[PDB]
Amino acid sequence: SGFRKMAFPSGKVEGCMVQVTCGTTTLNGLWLDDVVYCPRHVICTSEDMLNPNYEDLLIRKSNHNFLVQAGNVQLRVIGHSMQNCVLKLKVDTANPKTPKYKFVRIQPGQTFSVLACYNGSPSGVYQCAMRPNFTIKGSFLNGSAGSVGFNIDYDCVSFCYMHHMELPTGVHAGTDLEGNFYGPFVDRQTAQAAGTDTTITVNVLAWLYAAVINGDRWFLNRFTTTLNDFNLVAMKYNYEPLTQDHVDILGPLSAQTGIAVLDMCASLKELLQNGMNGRTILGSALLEDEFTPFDVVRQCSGVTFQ
Amino acid sequence: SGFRKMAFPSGKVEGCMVQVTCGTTTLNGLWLDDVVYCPRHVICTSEDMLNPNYEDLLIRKSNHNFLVQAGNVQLRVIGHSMQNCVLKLKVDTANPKTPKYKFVRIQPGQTFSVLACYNGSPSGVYQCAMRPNFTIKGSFLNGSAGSVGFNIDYDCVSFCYMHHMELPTGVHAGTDLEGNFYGPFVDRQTAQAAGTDTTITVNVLAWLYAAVINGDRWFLNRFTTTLNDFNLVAMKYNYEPLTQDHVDILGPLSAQTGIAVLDMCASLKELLQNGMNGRTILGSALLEDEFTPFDVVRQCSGVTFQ
Repeated sequence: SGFRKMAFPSGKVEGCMVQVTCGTTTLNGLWLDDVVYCPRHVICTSEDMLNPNYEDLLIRKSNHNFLVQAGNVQLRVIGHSMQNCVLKLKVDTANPKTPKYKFVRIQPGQTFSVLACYNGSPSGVYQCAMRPNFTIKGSFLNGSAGSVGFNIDYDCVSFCYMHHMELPTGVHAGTDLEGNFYGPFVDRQTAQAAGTDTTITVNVLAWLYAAVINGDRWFLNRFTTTLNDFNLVAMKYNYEPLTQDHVDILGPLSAQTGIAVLDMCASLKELLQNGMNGRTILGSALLEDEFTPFDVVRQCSGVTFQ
Repeated sequence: SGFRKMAFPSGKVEGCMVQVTCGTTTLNGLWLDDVVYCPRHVICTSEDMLNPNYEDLLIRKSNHNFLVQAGNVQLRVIGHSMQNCVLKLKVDTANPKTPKYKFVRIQPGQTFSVLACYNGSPSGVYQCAMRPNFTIKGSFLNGSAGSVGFNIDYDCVSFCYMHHMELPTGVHAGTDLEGNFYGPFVDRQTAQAAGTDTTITVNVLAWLYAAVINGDRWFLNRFTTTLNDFNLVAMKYNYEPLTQDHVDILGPLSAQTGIAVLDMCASLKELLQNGMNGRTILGSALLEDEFTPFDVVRQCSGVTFQ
């Protein structure tokens, strides 16, 4: 028993972290097979960030300008190319520690683990959610770019995020492993602002099901609702709309607990309109939106009577 | 910027997890050098589990009764002995993945990362605190016994916890790596109950310093306080008394932020008496006590590990 924000074991990803240096700029790279992936702003100086012409800066650099280090070993760069906002450095050696992996682009609301790194070395691991405004509420300092977000499926590592930068509100922006930013952000020093952040409704519902499994049922009511009706109320409280794919995803929890998804939507609707009145849910005064239905399922391990 | 419950990278510990089977009982073991450490209740059956005579059960078992597996490889057990509540199985092979390690006994208030395992395989990693009542508020299911807790400093893994069981309130009990339980608990099915839990004051102060570093400063006040005056208020809110050793421990953060410890104590005193009035600290409506002063330094300075 017990629920916790759990990250995946980081071992498979730690064996892929390298340090990439270009001039005086150092950040983290990801060594998979004979390729090192890293943010393209490694080729920039502080002055270049004001409006960098990346094609032009890359053209002026050669393989010898990249210093890739994997511990006390230098990796010889054989080729280099840019794919969107990521730099790919072909090295002469294939990483012997390369796990089974794939690159995936995640949707807002989905979670992943972050292995925060500095100088090619891991500092810590934590669980994050991709926000509806395409930012992440992470913990990153200068030198953390190149750090990746991932999930593990059996023994396959799915890389879904590479860190690039921090927005003025203290949230983080990055790309998938194909170099494409999540959201409307650019790797240029300009005034950028994240859109209005919204609550991940499907995860609040999953968390209300976790509370029901753990014995917290004060918020439950004998009422039901209709999908569009709920979405109109939720929209007013800055909650994301609940799609039919979200309802399908909540199916296993709904079946186990015997509480239909739309009955839980009516309980959430009452909570939004009346508040919690000093009461808590799972030892929390606020509704949690970074705990997915999958986490609730795998941590409960309950049976579904039919 | 940002502040998260951050676990240590688990890679070094993943290379030490093995599966230990004795009869029909299977749990996790810790393979360091030529020794496998695991809870002694692996030698028990469901019937033994009420009031087991461990000495007698161990006496009636031989090395051939233990099946130790490290992936698709069986490890030969050469010897076996009991040290308090842990079984030590000497194997014929030294773990080639043994990191630099030491066994430590931690104090209440201290945090560590838990690598939750099932059948010798890591499932997830999270950060825990040893509560003042010697329980941990973890996330464990049947088969998680033998999962360990650890901290890292420089390149040395300090193992401080091995999981054994769950108490009737849903909290968890375990031992240090010398087999001694944290708290007044025993490894059998008897009436056991955790004592009254309290808030780890020195950790709440460490977390208020983390908030200040991240620019969340609304709670700061012009008032200062005396130590006994603070303890007289904190005691009423079920907070642990702040000792002079705690003030000394908060010294580096106090110097790093320019805010005296007793100045922060007066801010906490106001927060306890008036509440947060709808405001949050580091996105939290409740005061967090599972970050020590070094957990804050480690994260906000970007300390990395081997």
